[PDB]
Amino acid sequence: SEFMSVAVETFGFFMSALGLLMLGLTLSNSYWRVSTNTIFENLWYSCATDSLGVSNCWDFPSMLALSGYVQGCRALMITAILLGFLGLFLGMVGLRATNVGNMDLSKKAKLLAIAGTLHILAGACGMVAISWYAVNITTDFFNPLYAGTKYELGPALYLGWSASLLSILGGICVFSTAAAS
Ligand SMILES: CCCCCCCC/C=C\CCCCCCCC(=O)OC[C@H](O)CO
Repeated sequence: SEFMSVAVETFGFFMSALGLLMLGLTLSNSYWRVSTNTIFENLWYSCATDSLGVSNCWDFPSMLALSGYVQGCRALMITAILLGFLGLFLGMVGLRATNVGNMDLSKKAKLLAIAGTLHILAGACGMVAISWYAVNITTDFFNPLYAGTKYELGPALYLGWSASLLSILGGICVFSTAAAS
C-alpha cells in the first residue's frame, strides 16, 4: 500500500515539474499566433518574415499590450510559473525520502498539500491565459467583418494547454497522496 502512495506521489511530482518546465517554454516560445509576408507573435515580440526568408522582430509595445489582453496574459503566465516554482520547491521538501531539515510525516503532508494546490493554481492561471488568448484569435479569424490581420492558433498555445493540464493533473496527484497522511 505504501508503494502505491509513493508511486503516485513520485508520478505527480514529475508531472508538475514537467508542466512547470513547459509553461516556461510556452512563455518564451515565438509562435503564439501566425498570420494565415508572414507575421508571428508571442507575448513579448511581434515578428515578420519577408520575401524571401529574412525575418525581423520588434518588441511588443507596452501600450498595445495594456489596451488589449496581452498584458493580462503576461500576468497570468508569470504568476503560473512563480506558483509552479513555489510548488516544485515545497513539493521536493515534502517527498517521503527527502531530508531537508527534520520534519515529521505530518508536516510533509501539509507541504505536499500546499505544493499540490500551487500546481493546480498554476495550471489554472496558464489555462486561462492560453484560452483568453485563443478565443480572441478565433473570434477574429471566423468573423467575416473583421478587416484586420487574421491569425492561426500557434503551436505555443497547444504547448501551454498541455503544460497547464500536466500541472493540474500533477497537482491533483500530489494533493491526493497528501490527504492520505
Ligand atoms: C523547472 C522549471 C524550469 C522552467 C521555468 C522557466 C522560467 C523562465 C522561462 C521563461 C520566462 C521568460 C519568457 C521570455 C521572456 C522574454 C523577455 C524579453 O526579452 O522581453 C522583451 C520585451 O521586454 C518584450 O516587450
